[PDB]
Amino acid sequence: INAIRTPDQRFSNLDQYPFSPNYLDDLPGYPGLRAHYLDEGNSDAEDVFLCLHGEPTWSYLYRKMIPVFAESGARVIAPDFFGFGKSDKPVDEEDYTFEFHRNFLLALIERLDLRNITLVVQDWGGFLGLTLPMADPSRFKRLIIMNACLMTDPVTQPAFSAFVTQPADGFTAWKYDLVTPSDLRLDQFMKRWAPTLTEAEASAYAAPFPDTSYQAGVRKFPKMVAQRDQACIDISTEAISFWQNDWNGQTFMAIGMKDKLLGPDVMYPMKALINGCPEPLEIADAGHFVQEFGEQVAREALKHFAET
Repeated sequence: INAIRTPDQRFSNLDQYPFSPNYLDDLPGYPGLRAHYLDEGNSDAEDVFLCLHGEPTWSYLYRKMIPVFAESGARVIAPDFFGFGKSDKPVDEEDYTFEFHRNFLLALIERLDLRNITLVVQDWGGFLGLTLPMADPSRFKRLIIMNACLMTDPVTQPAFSAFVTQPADGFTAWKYDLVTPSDLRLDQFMKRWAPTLTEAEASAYAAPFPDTSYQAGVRKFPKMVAQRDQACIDISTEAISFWQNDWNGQTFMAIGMKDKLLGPDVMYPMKALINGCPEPLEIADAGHFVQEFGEQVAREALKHFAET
Protein backbone atom coordinates (compact mmCIF):
# COMPACT_ATOMS: atom_id res chain seq x y z
CA ILE A 1 0.00 0.00 0.00
CA ASN A 2 1.83 3.04 -1.40
CA ALA A 3 1.04 5.91 1.00
CA ILE A 4 2.33 9.32 2.09
CA ARG A 5 2.24 11.29 5.34
CA THR A 6 1.39 14.96 5.71
CA PRO A 7 4.37 16.76 7.32
CA ASP A 8 3.57 17.77 10.92
CA GLN A 9 4.25 21.50 10.31
CA ARG A 10 1.13 21.75 8.12
CA PHE A 11 -0.86 21.63 11.36
CA SER A 12 1.18 24.24 13.30
CA ASN A 13 -1.21 27.19 12.81
CA LEU A 14 -4.62 25.47 13.22
CA ASP A 15 -7.43 27.63 14.55
CA GLN A 16 -9.52 26.17 17.40
CA TYR A 17 -8.05 22.68 17.28
CA PRO A 18 -6.34 22.42 20.67
CA PHE A 19 -6.80 18.61 20.63
CA SER A 20 -3.77 16.30 21.08
CA PRO A 21 -2.83 13.58 18.52
CA ASN A 22 -3.21 9.86 19.06
CA TYR A 23 -2.19 7.21 16.56
CA LEU A 24 -3.02 3.58 15.72
CA ASP A 25 -0.58 1.20 13.99
CA ASP A 26 -0.91 -2.29 12.46
CA LEU A 27 -4.66 -2.42 12.12
CA PRO A 28 -5.58 -5.73 10.42
CA GLY A 29 -5.73 -5.24 6.67
CA TYR A 30 -3.89 -1.89 6.84
CA PRO A 31 -0.15 -2.74 6.90
CA GLY A 32 2.22 0.22 7.07
CA LEU A 33 -0.54 2.78 7.64
CA ARG A 34 -0.83 5.01 10.69
CA ALA A 35 -4.24 6.42 11.67
CA HIS A 36 -4.80 9.60 13.68
CA TYR A 37 -7.68 9.95 16.13
CA LEU A 38 -8.74 12.37 18.88
CA ASP A 39 -9.48 10.91 22.29
CA GLU A 40 -10.99 13.55 24.58
CA GLY A 41 -12.95 13.75 27.84
CA ASN A 42 -12.74 11.26 30.71
CA SER A 43 -10.88 8.24 29.33
CA ASP A 44 -12.66 6.03 31.87
CA ALA A 45 -16.12 7.44 31.02
CA GLU A 46 -19.03 5.06 30.52
CA ASP A 47 -20.30 6.66 27.29
CA VAL A 48 -18.18 7.22 24.17
CA PHE A 49 -19.18 9.60 21.35
CA LEU A 50 -17.69 8.25 18.11
CA CYS A 51 -17.62 11.16 15.68
CA LEU A 52 -17.09 10.23 12.03
CA HIS A 53 -16.28 12.89 9.40
CA GLY A 54 -16.97 12.75 5.66
CA GLU A 55 -15.84 14.36 2.45
CA PRO A 56 -13.54 16.33 2.17
CA THR A 57 -13.03 16.96 5.87
CA TRP A 58 -11.43 15.45 8.99
CA SER A 59 -11.84 15.39 12.76
CA TYR A 60 -11.45 19.21 12.65
CA LEU A 61 -15.12 19.20 11.56
CA TYR A 62 -16.10 18.19 15.09
CA ARG A 63 -14.01 20.83 16.94
CA LYS A 64 -17.15 22.62 18.23
CA MET A 65 -18.98 19.42 19.24
CA ILE A 66 -16.18 17.60 21.03
CA PRO A 67 -15.93 20.03 24.00
CA VAL A 68 -19.71 19.80 24.54
CA PHE A 69 -19.65 15.99 24.55
CA ALA A 70 -16.51 16.00 26.76
CA GLU A 71 -18.06 18.40 29.30
CA SER A 72 -21.06 16.10 29.71
CA GLY A 73 -18.62 13.56 31.17
CA ALA A 74 -18.30 11.31 28.12
CA ARG A 75 -15.24 10.14 26.19
CA VAL A 76 -15.09 11.38 22.62
CA ILE A 77 -13.25 9.56 19.80
CA ALA A 78 -12.85 11.27 16.42
CA PRO A 79 -10.79 9.36 13.85
CA ASP A 80 -9.48 10.72 10.55
CA PHE A 81 -10.08 8.34 7.64
CA PHE A 82 -6.97 7.17 5.76
CA GLY A 83 -6.55 9.84 3.05
CA PHE A 84 -7.61 12.64 5.43
CA GLY A 85 -6.59 14.81 8.36
CA LYS A 86 -3.51 13.53 10.15
CA SER A 87 -3.98 9.92 9.02
CA ASP A 88 -1.64 8.39 6.41
CA LYS A 89 -2.73 8.84 2.79
CA PRO A 90 -2.64 6.13 0.10
CA VAL A 91 -1.54 7.75 -3.18
CA ASP A 92 -3.61 5.63 -5.63
CA GLU A 93 -7.36 6.34 -5.94
CA GLU A 94 -7.95 2.65 -6.67
CA ASP A 95 -6.92 1.76 -3.12
CA TYR A 96 -9.88 3.71 -1.68
CA THR A 97 -13.07 1.68 -1.58
CA PHE A 98 -16.20 1.33 0.51
CA GLU A 99 -14.74 -1.76 2.22
CA PHE A 100 -11.36 -0.10 2.69
CA HIS A 101 -12.98 2.65 4.76
CA ARG A 102 -15.59 0.44 6.51
CA ASN A 103 -13.17 -2.27 7.64
CA PHE A 104 -10.88 0.48 9.01
CA LEU A 105 -13.69 1.71 11.25
CA LEU A 106 -14.49 -1.81 12.40
CA ALA A 107 -10.80 -2.44 13.16
CA LEU A 108 -10.53 0.83 15.14
CA ILE A 109 -13.62 0.05 17.22
CA GLU A 110 -12.27 -3.42 18.03
CA ARG A 111 -8.73 -2.20 18.77
CA LEU A 112 -9.93 0.49 21.20
CA ASP A 113 -12.66 -1.89 22.41
CA LEU A 114 -15.26 0.85 22.21
CA ARG A 115 -18.57 0.13 23.97
CA ASN A 116 -21.65 2.19 24.91
CA ILE A 117 -21.14 4.08 21.67
CA THR A 118 -23.08 7.14 20.60
CA LEU A 119 -22.43 7.20 16.89
CA VAL A 120 -22.27 10.74 15.50
CA VAL A 121 -22.36 10.95 11.69
CA GLN A 122 -22.57 13.24 8.66
CA ASP A 123 -21.93 12.72 4.90
CA TRP A 124 -19.52 9.77 4.32
CA GLY A 125 -19.22 9.52 8.12
CA GLY A 126 -22.84 8.38 7.87
CA PHE A 127 -22.71 6.38 4.61
CA LEU A 128 -20.01 4.26 6.30
CA GLY A 129 -20.86 4.75 10.00
CA LEU A 130 -24.50 3.70 9.54
CA THR A 131 -23.30 0.28 8.38
CA LEU A 132 -21.26 -0.43 11.53
CA PRO A 133 -23.77 -1.29 14.25
CA MET A 134 -25.09 -4.40 12.47
CA ALA A 135 -21.55 -5.88 12.57
CA ASP A 136 -21.41 -5.65 16.39
CA PRO A 137 -24.77 -4.42 17.71
CA SER A 138 -23.96 -4.76 21.44
CA ARG A 139 -21.40 -1.91 21.24
CA PHE A 140 -23.86 0.77 20.08
CA LYS A 141 -26.34 2.62 22.28
CA ARG A 142 -27.30 5.89 20.52
CA LEU A 143 -27.17 7.67 17.17
CA ILE A 144 -26.79 11.37 16.35
CA ILE A 145 -27.45 11.69 12.64
CA MET A 146 -26.80 14.81 10.58
CA ASN A 147 -27.26 15.03 6.78
CA ALA A 148 -26.46 11.45 5.81
CA CYS A 149 -28.08 8.40 4.24
CA LEU A 150 -27.26 4.91 2.91
CA MET A 151 -25.56 4.20 -0.40
CA THR A 152 -28.08 1.62 -1.61
CA ASP A 153 -29.20 1.07 -5.23
CA PRO A 154 -31.68 3.54 -6.85
CA VAL A 155 -34.55 1.04 -6.99
CA THR A 156 -34.41 0.29 -3.25
CA GLN A 157 -34.29 3.93 -2.10
CA PRO A 158 -34.73 6.39 -4.97
CA ALA A 159 -34.22 9.27 -2.49
CA PHE A 160 -30.60 8.13 -1.89
CA SER A 161 -29.81 8.28 -5.63
CA ALA A 162 -31.87 11.19 -7.01
CA PHE A 163 -29.69 13.87 -5.35
CA VAL A 164 -26.75 12.74 -7.52
CA THR A 165 -28.26 14.35 -10.64
CA GLN A 166 -30.44 17.24 -9.34
CA PRO A 167 -30.17 20.14 -8.57
CA ALA A 168 -27.23 21.19 -10.77
CA ASP A 169 -25.74 23.31 -8.00
CA GLY A 170 -26.02 20.28 -5.61
CA PHE A 171 -24.01 17.00 -5.70
CA THR A 172 -23.30 17.56 -9.42
CA ALA A 173 -21.47 20.82 -8.61
CA TRP A 174 -19.90 19.31 -5.49
CA LYS A 175 -18.43 16.40 -7.45
CA TYR A 176 -17.34 18.67 -10.31
CA ASP A 177 -15.58 20.92 -7.76
CA LEU A 178 -13.70 17.97 -6.22
CA VAL A 179 -12.75 15.75 -9.16
CA THR A 180 -11.87 18.21 -11.96
CA PRO A 181 -9.36 20.81 -10.75
CA SER A 182 -5.69 19.88 -11.14
CA ASP A 183 -5.00 22.17 -8.18
CA LEU A 184 -7.70 21.40 -5.64
CA ARG A 185 -7.83 24.07 -2.95
CA LEU A 186 -10.01 22.77 -0.12
CA ASP A 187 -9.91 26.04 1.81
CA GLN A 188 -11.72 27.67 -1.14
CA PHE A 189 -14.01 24.63 -1.54
CA MET A 190 -14.99 24.69 2.13
CA LYS A 191 -15.59 28.46 2.15
CA ARG A 192 -18.00 27.79 -0.73
CA TRP A 193 -19.89 24.82 0.76
CA ALA A 194 -19.68 26.01 4.40
CA PRO A 195 -19.95 29.79 3.91
CA THR A 196 -19.92 30.57 7.67
CA LEU A 197 -16.25 29.56 7.85
CA THR A 198 -13.59 32.21 8.44
CA GLU A 199 -10.39 31.99 6.40
CA ALA A 200 -8.53 30.58 9.43
CA GLU A 201 -11.03 27.75 9.72
CA ALA A 202 -11.19 27.11 5.98
CA SER A 203 -7.39 26.89 5.90
CA ALA A 204 -7.57 23.93 8.32
CA TYR A 205 -9.28 21.91 5.58
CA ALA A 206 -6.35 22.56 3.21
CA ALA A 207 -3.79 21.77 5.94
CA PRO A 208 -3.71 17.99 5.34
CA PHE A 209 -2.90 18.42 1.65
CA PRO A 210 0.40 20.08 0.62
CA ASP A 211 -0.35 19.15 -3.02
CA THR A 212 -2.47 16.95 -5.31
CA SER A 213 -0.47 13.78 -4.52
CA TYR A 214 -2.04 13.80 -1.02
CA GLN A 215 -5.62 14.03 -2.37
CA ALA A 216 -6.39 10.59 -3.88
CA GLY A 217 -8.82 9.85 -1.03
CA VAL A 218 -10.49 13.23 -1.55
CA ARG A 219 -10.96 12.59 -5.29
CA LYS A 220 -12.32 9.07 -4.80
CA PHE A 221 -15.18 9.75 -2.36
CA PRO A 222 -17.61 11.53 -4.81
CA LYS A 223 -16.83 8.96 -7.52
CA MET A 224 -18.04 6.29 -5.06
CA VAL A 225 -21.33 8.17 -4.56
CA ALA A 226 -21.85 8.33 -8.34
CA GLN A 227 -20.75 4.72 -9.00
CA ARG A 228 -21.57 2.34 -6.15
CA ASP A 229 -19.70 -1.01 -6.09
CA GLN A 230 -21.41 -4.29 -5.15
CA ALA A 231 -19.96 -4.40 -1.64
CA CYS A 232 -21.35 -0.90 -1.04
CA ILE A 233 -24.81 -1.78 -2.38
CA ASP A 234 -25.01 -5.05 -0.43
CA ILE A 235 -23.76 -3.70 2.90
CA SER A 236 -25.86 -0.53 2.63
CA THR A 237 -28.96 -2.64 1.86
CA GLU A 238 -28.29 -4.91 4.88
CA ALA A 239 -28.01 -1.77 7.02
CA ILE A 240 -31.54 -0.67 6.04
CA SER A 241 -32.88 -3.87 7.62
CA PHE A 242 -30.81 -3.21 10.76
CA TRP A 243 -32.16 0.31 11.32
CA GLN A 244 -35.76 -0.67 10.54
CA ASN A 245 -35.93 -3.97 12.43
CA ASP A 246 -33.04 -4.37 14.89
CA TRP A 247 -32.18 -0.91 16.25
CA ASN A 248 -33.70 -0.10 19.62
CA GLY A 249 -31.28 2.62 20.75
CA GLN A 250 -31.94 6.34 21.15
CA THR A 251 -31.72 8.62 18.11
CA PHE A 252 -31.40 12.34 17.53
CA MET A 253 -31.61 13.74 13.99
CA ALA A 254 -30.50 17.22 12.89
CA ILE A 255 -31.11 18.45 9.33
CA GLY A 256 -29.32 21.27 7.53
CA MET A 257 -32.38 22.54 5.73
CA LYS A 258 -30.48 24.45 3.03
CA ASP A 259 -28.37 21.47 2.02
CA LYS A 260 -28.57 20.95 -1.76
CA LEU A 261 -27.18 17.41 -1.33
CA LEU A 262 -28.76 15.54 1.60
CA GLY A 263 -31.49 17.91 2.82
CA PRO A 264 -35.13 17.12 3.69
CA ASP A 265 -35.57 15.19 0.40
CA VAL A 266 -33.07 12.65 1.75
CA MET A 267 -33.38 12.99 5.54
CA TYR A 268 -37.12 12.42 5.86
CA PRO A 269 -36.88 9.10 3.98
CA MET A 270 -33.89 8.32 6.24
CA LYS A 271 -35.90 9.15 9.40
CA ALA A 272 -38.57 6.64 8.38
CA LEU A 273 -36.01 3.82 8.15
CA ILE A 274 -34.63 4.34 11.66
CA ASN A 275 -36.77 2.63 14.30
CA GLY A 276 -37.75 5.12 17.01
CA CYS A 277 -36.22 8.17 15.30
CA PRO A 278 -37.91 11.32 16.69
CA GLU A 279 -38.91 14.36 14.62
CA PRO A 280 -35.74 16.04 13.30
CA LEU A 281 -34.22 19.25 14.62
CA GLU A 282 -34.57 21.44 11.56
CA ILE A 283 -31.76 23.97 11.31
CA ALA A 284 -33.26 26.49 8.90
CA ASP A 285 -30.01 28.17 7.89
CA ALA A 286 -27.56 25.24 7.96
CA GLY A 287 -26.19 23.64 4.81
CA HIS A 288 -24.42 20.34 4.18
CA PHE A 289 -21.98 20.76 7.06
CA VAL A 290 -24.46 20.80 9.91
CA GLN A 291 -21.42 20.87 12.26
CA GLU A 292 -20.89 24.55 11.65
CA PHE A 293 -23.99 24.81 13.93
CA GLY A 294 -22.27 22.03 15.87
CA GLU A 295 -22.35 23.53 19.36
CA GLN A 296 -26.14 23.89 19.13
CA VAL A 297 -26.58 20.39 17.74
CA ALA A 298 -24.40 18.72 20.39
CA ARG A 299 -26.12 20.63 23.19
CA GLU A 300 -29.60 19.78 21.89
CA ALA A 301 -28.70 16.11 21.37
CA LEU A 302 -27.40 15.84 24.93
CA LYS A 303 -30.57 17.45 26.29
CA HIS A 304 -32.76 15.13 24.23
CA PHE A 305 -30.95 12.01 25.44
CA ALA A 306 -31.07 13.23 29.06
CA GLU A 307 -34.81 13.99 28.77
CA THR A 308 -36.01 10.62 27.44
